[PDB]
Amino acid sequence: ARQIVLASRPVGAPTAENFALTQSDIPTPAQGEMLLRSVYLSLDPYMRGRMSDAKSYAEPVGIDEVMVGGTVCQVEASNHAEFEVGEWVLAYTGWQDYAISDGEGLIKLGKQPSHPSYALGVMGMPGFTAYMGLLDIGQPKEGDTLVVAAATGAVGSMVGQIGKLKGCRVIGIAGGEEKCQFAKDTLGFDECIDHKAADFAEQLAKVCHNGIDIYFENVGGKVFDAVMPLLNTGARIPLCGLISQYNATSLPEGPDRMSMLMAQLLIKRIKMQGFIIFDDYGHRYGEFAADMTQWLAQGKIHYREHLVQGLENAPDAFIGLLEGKNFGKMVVQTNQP
Ligand SMILES: NC(=O)C1=CN([C@@H]2O[C@H](COP(=O)(O)OP(=O)(O)OC[C@H]3O[C@@H](n4cnc5c(N)ncnc54)[C@H](OP(=O)(O)O)[C@@H]3O)[C@@H](O)[C@H]2O)C=CC1
Repeated sequence: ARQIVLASRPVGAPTAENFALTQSDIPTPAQGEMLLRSVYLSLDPYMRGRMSDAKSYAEPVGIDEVMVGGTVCQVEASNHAEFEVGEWVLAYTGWQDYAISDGEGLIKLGKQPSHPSYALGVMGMPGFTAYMGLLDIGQPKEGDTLVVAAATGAVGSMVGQIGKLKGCRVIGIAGGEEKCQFAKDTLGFDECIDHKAADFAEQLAKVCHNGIDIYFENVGGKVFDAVMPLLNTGARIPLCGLISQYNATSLPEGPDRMSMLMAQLLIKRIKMQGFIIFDDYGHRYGEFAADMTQWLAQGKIHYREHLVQGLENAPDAFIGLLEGKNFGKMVVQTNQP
């Protein structure tokens, strides 16, 4: 197997120097285990945090160890378990060609699943994140105003479309005119505001004439600063991500606003709740899968995928992913099936 290992921990934004490409002898499938060969590899913003050694919900990637991530693989070794040579499976083998496994995969067998790569997006972790965060924490009611940034991304597009079918007025936030116009034309968003526009806060306040009832937080920073004075009484904030600060080297200057945010949550009676989808939500995944399969069949969910070819290109893609260079859920094709 070839491999993308972490050469050095990045300073600010990650560079191509922080990664390295290396071959390794990948055999020993053994008895009781299996050898998986990857076809697709997901790239996700959380991986940035895994490059830094700051105290976090998970262990950082060790120097010269494989970079982590969910993959869609095929079995190529006779598993002694209940999986055959050919069964497609959603695994977590990282940025490499081969790995050895023995639970807990998810059979998409195979070897003829319809859209196996969808297991990394709309039917996988990002769609599940959007589903759970919006429905269980945001708890949308008819007439609620829903605002989400990174609106054409893996999680944001799903948040917006689910909110639309749940009776929300959905205000998107994205970077650049093309993404906002795609969010309106194809994803069904009522509005979509360019956060790169100089008068972004004023545009947001203008289209949010009735306030914000749910803010699905994906970005933080300037976007949340513009959102705060528009929050309604009883608003809900599913705290999903804060990508605007993933490359931050220090805290912003100026006076400490922590007590200010706490006073706002108190005065406006707001629920702000962080969540990590990788926690045990096994009791909800079946409901999510049934609902999302139905909504996809009904034509209420458009899933945009950004497929880039070549595992050797996986670093650069990831870097671009952090700057909004992606259009949709970023996936790298590592091998032909
Ligand atoms: N809590 C959980 O368990 C999970 C959390 N997440 C979080 O959800 C968020 C998005 O996930 P995903 O949809 O996969 O990523 P995307 O597929 O949305 O791509 C990331 C997007 O972030 C946006 N972005 C990056 N920097 C900035 C910035 N400084 N200001 C505004 N927007 C920015 C860009 O969209 P644009 O071009 O519009 O700026 C970029 O395309 C991330 O924060 C991620 O960490 C993801 C999965 C699960």
